[PDB]
Amino acid sequence: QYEAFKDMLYSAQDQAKRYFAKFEEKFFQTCEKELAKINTFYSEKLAEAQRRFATLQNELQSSLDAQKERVQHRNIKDLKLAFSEFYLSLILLQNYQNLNFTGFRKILKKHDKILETSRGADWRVAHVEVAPFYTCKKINQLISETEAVVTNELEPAWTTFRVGLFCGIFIVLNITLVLAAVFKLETDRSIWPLIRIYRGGFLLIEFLFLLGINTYGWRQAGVNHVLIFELNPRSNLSHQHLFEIAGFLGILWCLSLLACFFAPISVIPTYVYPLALYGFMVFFLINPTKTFYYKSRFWLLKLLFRVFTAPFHKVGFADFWLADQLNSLSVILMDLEYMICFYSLEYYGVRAIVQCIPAWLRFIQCLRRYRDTKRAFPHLVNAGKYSTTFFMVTFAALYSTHKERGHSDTMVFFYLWIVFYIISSCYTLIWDLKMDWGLFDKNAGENTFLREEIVYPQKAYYYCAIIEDVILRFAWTIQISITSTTLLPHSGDIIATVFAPLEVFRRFVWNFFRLENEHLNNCGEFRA
Amino acid sequence: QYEAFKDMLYSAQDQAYFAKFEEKFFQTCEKELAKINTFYSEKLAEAQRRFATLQNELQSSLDAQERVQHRNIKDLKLAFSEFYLSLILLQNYQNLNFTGFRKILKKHDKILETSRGADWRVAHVEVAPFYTCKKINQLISETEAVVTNELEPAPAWTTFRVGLFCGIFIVLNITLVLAAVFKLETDRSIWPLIRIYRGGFLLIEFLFLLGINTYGWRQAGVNHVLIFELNPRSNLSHQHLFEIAGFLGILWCLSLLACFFAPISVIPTYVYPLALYGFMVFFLINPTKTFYYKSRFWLLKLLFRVFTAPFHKVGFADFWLADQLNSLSVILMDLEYMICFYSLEYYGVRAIVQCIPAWLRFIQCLRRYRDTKRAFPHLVNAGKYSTTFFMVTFAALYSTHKERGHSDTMVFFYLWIVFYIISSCYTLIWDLKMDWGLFDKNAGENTFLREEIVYPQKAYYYCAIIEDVILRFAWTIQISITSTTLLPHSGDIIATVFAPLEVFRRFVWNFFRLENEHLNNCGEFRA
Repeated sequence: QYEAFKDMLYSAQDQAKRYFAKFEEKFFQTCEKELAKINTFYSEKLAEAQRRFATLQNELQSSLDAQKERVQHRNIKDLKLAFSEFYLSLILLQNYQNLNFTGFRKILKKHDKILETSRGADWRVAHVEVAPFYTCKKINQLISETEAVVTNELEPAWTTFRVGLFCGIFIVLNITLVLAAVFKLETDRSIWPLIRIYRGGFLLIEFLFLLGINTYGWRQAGVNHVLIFELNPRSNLSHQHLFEIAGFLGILWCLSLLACFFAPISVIPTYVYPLALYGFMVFFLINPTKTFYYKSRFWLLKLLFRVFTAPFHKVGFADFWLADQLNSLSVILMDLEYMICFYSLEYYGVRAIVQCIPAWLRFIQCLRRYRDTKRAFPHLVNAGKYSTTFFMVTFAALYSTHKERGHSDTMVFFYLWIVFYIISSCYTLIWDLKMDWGLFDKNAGENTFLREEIVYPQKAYYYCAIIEDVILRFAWTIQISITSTTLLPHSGDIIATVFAPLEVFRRFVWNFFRLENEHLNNCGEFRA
Repeated sequence: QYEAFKDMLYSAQDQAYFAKFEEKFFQTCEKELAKINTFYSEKLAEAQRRFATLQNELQSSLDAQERVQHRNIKDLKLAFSEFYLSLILLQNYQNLNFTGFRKILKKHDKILETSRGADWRVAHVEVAPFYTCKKINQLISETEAVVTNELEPAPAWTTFRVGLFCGIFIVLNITLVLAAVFKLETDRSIWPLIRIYRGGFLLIEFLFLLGINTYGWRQAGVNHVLIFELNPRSNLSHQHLFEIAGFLGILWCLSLLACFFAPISVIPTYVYPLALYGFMVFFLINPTKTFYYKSRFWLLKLLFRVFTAPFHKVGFADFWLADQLNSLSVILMDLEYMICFYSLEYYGVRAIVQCIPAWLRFIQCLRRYRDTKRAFPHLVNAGKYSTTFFMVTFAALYSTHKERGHSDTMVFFYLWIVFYIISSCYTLIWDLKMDWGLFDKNAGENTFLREEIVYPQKAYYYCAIIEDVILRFAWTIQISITSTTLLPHSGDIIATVFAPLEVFRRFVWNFFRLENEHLNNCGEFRA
């Protein structure tokens, strides 16, 4: 009785220590009574489902044994419907469990807000979270069993229109960019090596686009990203939303660049359009209003705030995901730093530290994880894996310094860098192929060099992904070292650019496989 | 028990006598019909009792109209919400069982190769109370109205295509505007060529507006599908018209941009419009079975029928397309100008080719008179459309005599002006009285409207009326001048800026005429 709970809370508030205290026992007693009712009704129906499952399975087994004609054919059709309706019941009970749990959580939160007390959350954790109706996973077990048995034995418009709009405008504007740059760029001076470094928000845009594709892939394959990301099922962000938002940012970026090449109103200088774009982006993200996906924007901002101060807060799954995401999205941070730099002016070493900061964040997050769980494995291995990049980049910078300046110790540091370009790459590759993806499983015979259970349709996906990741991991390390400007005056600003999109591509594939593994296996002990 | 009847039929076929089985089959059919009829009635009676109770509770709650009252309103909202669901379930029960009797009985006919199943359906099922009883719909409507007053699908892929084409089209239009404004360093005779090739653009604008017509018709309640008799089960939703229009738009914009810019020099400037007008017809005339082969084939058949109207019977679709082509004469003039110019680079047959849609429509009306023999409202209509003939002829004669300078130019000017006014008046009154049905005597509350009204706000009628009044004058003057009286340079611009306005006029005219044809049978095309 959620609504009547709310009515009681409002009546107590309006009818207002002894008064509040006496009211406190009453609602808890009401909460206890409702909890028992839900617990009882849950247990009875759950028991009924188990009996029905047994009866259906025996009937299915008996029908199959005779099969191993018309009377049999009708029975199979009858059985399929019986499991179909039965499957619906399990979902209903499965939904039943969530709604009551949500109501308890939400209503007890309101009592806390109204009475400005923490007793509600305490009662929730003491009673509701431990209640059999919530702690009983047999509903999921039954659902999975029914799905497997059936599969084996028996067998918004406006948003989409907006997505189409933005995608079409983006493609046409992109063709416009290509034509203009090829033809209407009558500037032989140092113009490429500036816009070429404004390849910032572009990487962000394509990253969002690939993220939308990731969402679609997880949805279609079956991996439920909503549970692992601790997102509520009632406000899920379909891949269409990511697509439209990516298209919108793309339109903004492309209008900015196109204006930059051409000559809009002369009163406006050419060096403000990138500033306008990047200011509009940040304002849109930090829009304090309640429009334009305020829920999702607030959630993302809270995630970022937690992530950038990882050592203090507990590490959730989203924390780890965003940290690894930013790990490959370092070039964006480097570009932002360079932005600030030459605008303030137009290795003092800030380059390297800003480049490696994502690695620092992930490493310290892993340290916090280890401190909280207090188990060396696998956390210490991650600490080493993410500190190797620190060591590699610092050695790269020092080698650059000595080689340019002239010190004969340059060779030693060259050797150091080349070894840390392998002893680092190898750890990354082996980890992504063994734990984050879980492949090379001993207990996998039919799937060859895969895991025992597979979700995605064709194994060719896994086989090609392995080799592409192998070839591109070394590219990540070499590119991140190069961006530390070893010397590479002019051939480096181009290779880093042409590889950053490849980095995001690798992150796209890695997202697929990491979430697949987590959905099937635990690897990272983040649940339970 | 549909599956049971199917099994009985299959067993009878396999065990094949038939006369005895037919008696058993129909007897079982009757028993099920009685069961369905009885269950429907008691549920319907229960629903009627529930509605009165809830309505009584709502009225009592409304009459007293704090927390107690607020609680009741929420409960009543829920009570009506669940109550509404019950009617839908009962409505579906009615729909499903009737379908089952219909689909089972046809199987009985097919399997036994007899027509007795359809006869039994008509005799028993189609007269059963559970089917004829419309009280379910009345209760549904009453509940909807009560809730709203007192208490308060296109495929994804096609929608995405519509969005993509719309975005590309808007960007291309922006690009053309900027290019013409800035990068047009040609002060020679270029405007009076692309301007007069403002053709297929008019067709695309018409298609876009027609998609809007489809959307509005579907939303209002007017069923364009029945009155167009276009494969009732099938349908071309407004999304499809939108996407096809967007595709033609992308083609048109690309062609004009190429003409403005300088693509590969080997290809000359004068061929891109040829390419566009060839591609459009090829897509329209494609023999293959893709890219809307059904709809394109239907449109081709309609065009062939209408262009040879005097031989064929006149259905509504012929009428509608003839009236559409009446307004879209500018495209025909543009096509004629294109053919003549490409052949050469008042013979002024342009006048004929301009009036020929009127010839089509007028002879079609005559056919509608020879097959029904009732003059009004046809002969009058024939005169309406022959006014176009006479007006254009007088305009051409006046042009010729002004060029020659005979001492009769002023008198012919006066005569052509008088005939202009009379033709405009007659077409206006015809549009306002018959094609729309407004100024109905039996309409008191609706003021100068028809007795019933479909569209939500009368304001749209009250405005479109004056829009038509002011724009019919424009159509007549545009067609008159388009006969190039003298108007050396001041004419080709007004015709161009008015042709889209003509399409807009025809758009609103389509709204109103189909709205009228639904309610009334002013166009005697049914029954």
